[PDB]
Amino acid sequence: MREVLVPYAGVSPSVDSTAFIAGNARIIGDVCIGKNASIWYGTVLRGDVDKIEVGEGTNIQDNTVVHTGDTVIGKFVTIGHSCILHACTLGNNAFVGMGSIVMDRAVMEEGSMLAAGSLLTRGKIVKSGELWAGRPAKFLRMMTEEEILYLQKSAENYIALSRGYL
Amino acid sequence: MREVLVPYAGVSPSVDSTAFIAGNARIIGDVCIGKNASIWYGTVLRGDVDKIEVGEGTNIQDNTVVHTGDTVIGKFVTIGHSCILHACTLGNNAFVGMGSIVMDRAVMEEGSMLAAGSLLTRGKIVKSGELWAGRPAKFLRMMTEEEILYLQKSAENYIALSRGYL
Amino acid sequence: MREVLVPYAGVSPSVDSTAFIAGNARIIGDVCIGKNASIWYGTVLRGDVDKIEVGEGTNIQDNTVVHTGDTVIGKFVTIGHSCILHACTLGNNAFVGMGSIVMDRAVMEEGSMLAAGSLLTRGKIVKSGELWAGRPAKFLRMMTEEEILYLQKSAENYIALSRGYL
Ligand SMILES: [Mg+2]
Ligand SMILES: [Mg+2]
Ligand SMILES: [Mg+2]
Repeated sequence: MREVLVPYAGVSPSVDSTAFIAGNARIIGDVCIGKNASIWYGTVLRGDVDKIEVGEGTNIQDNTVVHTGDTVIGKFVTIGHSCILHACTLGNNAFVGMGSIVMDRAVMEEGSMLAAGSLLTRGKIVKSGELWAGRPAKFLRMMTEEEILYLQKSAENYIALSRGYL
Repeated sequence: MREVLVPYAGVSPSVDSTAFIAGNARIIGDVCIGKNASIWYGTVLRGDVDKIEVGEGTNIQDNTVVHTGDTVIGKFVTIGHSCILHACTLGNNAFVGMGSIVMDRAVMEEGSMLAAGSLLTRGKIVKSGELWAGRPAKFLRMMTEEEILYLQKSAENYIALSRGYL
Repeated sequence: MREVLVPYAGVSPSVDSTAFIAGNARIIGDVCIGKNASIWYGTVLRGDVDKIEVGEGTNIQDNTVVHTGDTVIGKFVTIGHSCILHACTLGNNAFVGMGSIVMDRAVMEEGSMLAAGSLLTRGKIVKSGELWAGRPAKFLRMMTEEEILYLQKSAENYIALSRGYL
């Protein structure tokens, strides 16, 4: 973790011992990583200018960049590969499809979803149970029962997956 | 390759000795890399949950993520920078434009192409000789003679390019 | 910098001593990096086939890939996270929004801007003072006074930010 955890302005990340951090991830400055979280290969959480909080049981998948107004990510959140997250707030069980961009001041409420490849623009609010999609992302429809159930299942799957590394 | 090749659940990648693997690439678990393939900087081939196969003479360019239903990539395939490939099948001489996302169960037939920045959604089939583009990607037109010739040329160029590293 | 700077065909990068280069960046071959530039985590500047020039005071943010017709990037340019730049020319004070793709032969004139998530296609010219957006990117509007001022401010902010690492 000597190469993985980087200080900025005297602040170093606080990482729960049960979190999985890929050896080539980079976590800089004011970043807190909760119990059973998993931060994947090539992910960059750059908390130099403002803070990043990552809740229990959250996965931030490969090559995602988080940087900024801080970034607050709740519990059991799934962030797909190669996302870009910028001073946003993601509620518990939020699901961000791979290849999505979430802009400054955007909010995903608890149990909401963004389709793969979405661009959620500044200040937009995805409400609980909603699926948004597109560029710029807009409300598409409510989620099905299967999709809602998958929010927690995805997070649990990733906790289990990450335990096969450590 | 000690840092580059990562075991998962007792399985480590099988890499042909003639393949180029960038020193900061990460290849995990059940992944097979063929003769003269080239896997570029910051690429992540994560074969933890299911297998990834990469055929002879294929290039997977920088910062691409492959992860999942397995991912089967044929021979002399070009995958551009910063793509995301998810349980898909790419036939020989398929060409995936940089910054594209290929979703679960999508298929590119032999000698087909996706434009840069495309989003090929679940289960869609790009037929041989076709060029698809957009988000969601849809049929645009057939490829020109020059474009069809370029499928093999791109792959050969990358084999030659990669030999200047090793 | 032993792992960061990579020779290709006998050519190694030329990096100003005042430039910040993240320890996991990869800079290959014919690449020149100017005074006070900053090249961020997971960025790949691959100057194997042709040259890459990066002017004074320019930031190229995390996980961006630059590769190709060469790539000429001027002074005090801001390139956002996870961009892909391909044989293009970016004038002084150009601003490329995060998650954008700039294709071969595209030009951004001095003091022009691309919105986040744009796809600037081959040979397109963004004129000074213009904001382009979309996929394919097209002229949206001229920039406001605040936006024009921000071009230089962004670059100065990044110089200052990078000095807290070195
Ligand atoms: Mg930023
Ligand atoms: Mg995946
Ligand atoms: Mg290229």
